[PDB]
Amino acid sequence: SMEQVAMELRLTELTRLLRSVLDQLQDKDPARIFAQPVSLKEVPDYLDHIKHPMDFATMRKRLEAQGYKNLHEFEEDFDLIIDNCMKYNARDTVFYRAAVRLRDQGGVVLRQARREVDSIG
Repeated sequence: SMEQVAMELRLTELTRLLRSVLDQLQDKDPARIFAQPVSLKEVPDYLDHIKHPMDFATMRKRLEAQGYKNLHEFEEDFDLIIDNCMKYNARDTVFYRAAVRLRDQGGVVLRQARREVDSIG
């Protein structure tokens, strides 16, 4: 149906805008602390602590399969990256501090993305 097409075009356009959001969030992580999954070979206990691991590579796979239906879904995954790191790592660590900075800087970006998603539809 043409209706099914039109819905697909909207998903595609949301995917475009989410890719640009994702690029801009990832630039706020020049250290690449959140670029890849935590390795279960190097933190064998990770899954006893963290139930839903997340990282920018995993978000990017989902994005390219058009797996985010709305901005809320995408934000949930971004928040997992931050929130998981702030639980596993202590306050005095380069990891926790990197998550706080990514959260603060990412807030700015997400605030305008929400306006753009509402604005364009």
